[PDB]
Amino acid sequence: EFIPTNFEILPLEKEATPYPALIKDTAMSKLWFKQDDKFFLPKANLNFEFFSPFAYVDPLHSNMAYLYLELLKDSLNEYAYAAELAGLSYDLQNTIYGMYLSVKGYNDKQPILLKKIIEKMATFEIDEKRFEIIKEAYMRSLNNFRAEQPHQHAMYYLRLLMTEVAWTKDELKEALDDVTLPRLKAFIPQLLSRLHIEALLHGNITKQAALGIMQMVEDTLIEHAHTKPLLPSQLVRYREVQLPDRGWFVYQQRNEVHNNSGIEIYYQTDMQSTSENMFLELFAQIISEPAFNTLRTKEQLGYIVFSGPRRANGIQGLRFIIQSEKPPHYLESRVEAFLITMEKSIEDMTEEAFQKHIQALAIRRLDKPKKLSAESAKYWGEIISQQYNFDRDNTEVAYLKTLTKEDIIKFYKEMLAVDAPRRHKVSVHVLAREMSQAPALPQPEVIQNMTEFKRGLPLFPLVKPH
Amino acid sequence: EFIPTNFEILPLEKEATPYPALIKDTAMSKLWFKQDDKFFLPKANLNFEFFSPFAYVDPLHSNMAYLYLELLKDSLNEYAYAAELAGLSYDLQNTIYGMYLSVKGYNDKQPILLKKIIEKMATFEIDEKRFEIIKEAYMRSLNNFRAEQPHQHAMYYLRLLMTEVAWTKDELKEALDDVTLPRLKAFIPQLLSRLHIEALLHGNITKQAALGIMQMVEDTLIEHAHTKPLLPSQLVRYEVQLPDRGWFVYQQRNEVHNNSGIEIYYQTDMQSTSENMFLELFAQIISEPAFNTLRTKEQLGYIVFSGPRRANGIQGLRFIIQSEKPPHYLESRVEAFLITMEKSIEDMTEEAFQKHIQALAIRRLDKPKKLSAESAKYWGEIISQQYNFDRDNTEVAYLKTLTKEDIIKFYKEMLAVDAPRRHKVSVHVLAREPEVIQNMTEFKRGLPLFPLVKPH
Repeated sequence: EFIPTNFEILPLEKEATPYPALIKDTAMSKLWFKQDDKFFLPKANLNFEFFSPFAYVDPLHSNMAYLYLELLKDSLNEYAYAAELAGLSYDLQNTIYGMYLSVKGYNDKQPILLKKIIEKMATFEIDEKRFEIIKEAYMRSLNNFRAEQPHQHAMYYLRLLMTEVAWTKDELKEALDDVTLPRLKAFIPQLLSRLHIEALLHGNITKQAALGIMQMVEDTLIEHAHTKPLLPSQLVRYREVQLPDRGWFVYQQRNEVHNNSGIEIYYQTDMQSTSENMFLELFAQIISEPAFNTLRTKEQLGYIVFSGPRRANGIQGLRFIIQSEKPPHYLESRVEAFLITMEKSIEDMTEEAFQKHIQALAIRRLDKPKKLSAESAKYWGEIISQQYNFDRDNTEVAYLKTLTKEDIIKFYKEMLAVDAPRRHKVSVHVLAREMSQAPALPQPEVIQNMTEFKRGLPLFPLVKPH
Repeated sequence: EFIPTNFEILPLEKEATPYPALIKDTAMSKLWFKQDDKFFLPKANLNFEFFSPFAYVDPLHSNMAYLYLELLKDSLNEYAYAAELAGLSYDLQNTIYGMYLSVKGYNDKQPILLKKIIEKMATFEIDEKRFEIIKEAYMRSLNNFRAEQPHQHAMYYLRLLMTEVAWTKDELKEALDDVTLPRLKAFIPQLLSRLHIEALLHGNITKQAALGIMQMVEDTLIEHAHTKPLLPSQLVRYEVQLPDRGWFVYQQRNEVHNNSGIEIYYQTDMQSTSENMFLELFAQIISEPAFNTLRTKEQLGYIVFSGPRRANGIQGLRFIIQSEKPPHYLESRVEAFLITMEKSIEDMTEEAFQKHIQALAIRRLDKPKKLSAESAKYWGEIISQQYNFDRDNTEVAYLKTLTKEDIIKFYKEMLAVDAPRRHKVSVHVLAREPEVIQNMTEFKRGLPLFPLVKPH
């Protein structure tokens, strides 16, 4: 049971800052917490950082850690049934950085069960049959994936063609052929040998108790396996690749089962600066309603048609989760027809189209939280991109006050055109199971050695900091 | 166990190429192969790299690999005194990519002896305390490493700020406390289950016998520890993007030596035939007026030197200068010599131009002397994966294309004070006692990176 009656709403201190602040920082600690204002709730929601370098280095050890988390969160759920049944949810989630931890819920037993979870995942024991059955279950799950939907597997190539490295399912499939339990079983404390944990906290709790809870969990883990602090010289992030400034490249993927031919486009404006956010979103909104009016509705190229944003490596962009049975080059020509449509529509965006358009994106943008976790996921998105300007949305409003009609001339010429000298266009064909003005397009290449493809190209700058 | 007896030399067959040829490539093996046409000597020298992803793992894994090879080469040396007594030598050396193997001497019984070497380093037992003495010895060595020369530490800067990532000696310092013997003793089969060996063979040697020898050796390797191959993207490579005009520097005061170190670096590019003769000719064309005035006339310190950088398949420009001076003061002197060459090259007429490009030619022009020197240049061809064995005549013919105006084109685009390709950067070292660089984290925080070189 563990006493949930301690629900008295804590009044905010003299330290009244409008956001979670870096209230505790050491070589191990980095602590972030503001409490409830719009809700005044007994719950609290929690967001927790894990990093290991080993979580990006091997398909073998990734499968290891993946199934490790599987049998692990599998285990204490027999305990945690009643507690989360007592309205105390939590999350263990694989990332490319490592795992992901997040806890939500009432202030019944939060530091206590918190500590129980920390100790439990800190020291855990393994059964060989349960090991091998979990192994075989996800083994049969692996080769299930080889026939996904073209838009789903297209999203896989989306996550695959926008990174530093991502190991394939074939990389995983040869890798499970040699897996033993003593291997990862010895490897796990080597796996967890050095970490930094950043803690995002929120709700009906105390600053000084949050300091003690942070010191608690770090001292607990040092007690377990003496996980030493990480290095700033090894906390690395990975970049998105630079095109040869007009070279747009593409390749094809003949599907096996589905006779629809998939294709999806992507672009690179710049970082989330003042200008480019509203550029991409407002542009996304002006390819929402007239394009939904025209291409999907008026042309009916196919059933699966999408047009929307795509944020990779802390860089936004523009995706089109569109699937039909067309010649994809012909469908590109349709796309180019839509680009000429937008060419005519630059001046044809009137005063009213602009005003309704900016106010609808503003209402899209402006939204107070309805949950204590609603803003927290978005804050977590700033966290995983290391941003922390929690009023950069106010900066977004200030730039939404700043776009002119002349800007989209400026945005089109060097960025959006075909003769665009700063053109960063991406497309990929995903072919089938069997598969009014034509501009002078430069013939793109075929992409065979993806290793040699992404081998020689540059990358993108990080932040002049805030 | 071995004496060389094959000295009746084997004549050169149908293969009419004068170079190391890639005759075999599997998922594990890749055999660039040559036979002897110059000197007809019964020695055969061997070159083998041991790439591993486990290279950049830790400063702990650095010392693992390092001290592993160290004691490892020390251990079989107890076996290898008959070979040392035979005068038939070898090499084991680490890389920031992995390890390196050389085998040298006569072509008779190198495969079988080599197989013994491979088998013993694969099946190797570990002594506890002997290792501890070695551990403490390299500990005291790293303790001594903080008291080394600023020019030696300047070359350490050359390996330092010119990568994607490295480890520091302080990182190396605390991690020696973390060393246990079962850690690496269990990490060796962790190590040896996946790494790479590219094969290079050269000598009075046949083809199919060499195929069988290399296949035998890798078969033994897979027999013991089952070394599974890599992905080609798993052979990835480590350099800092510039703003291309802004000049950057930091100081790191010395502890022991009272002299101050300084150097200004300039990356041009890859080793394109353009940038090769740019760098070489420009470096040597400033070298002799430097010998005229800065070294001889000024006499600031004795350790004053200028040279090129050739690493990562990437060119560079160095100035080995160690002397206790005020920093900006010596900066202004080097700047003054930049002005000196700016006028002096324009002052150099066609005569010294032609004699000096002839000097660079005869620098470049030298006949083979042994397999070792050509093989060292071959190894440089290997490590950046370029193999251009006939860039000699090519870069010479390119050298003929450079005029007095052509080098001015090389000046003002890149080397002017307002040049947009001003690749200017420095590192200060103080005594034993623009803008500033905040952090090395800030040094590698906000950056693009480079296109990579097409391999061969």
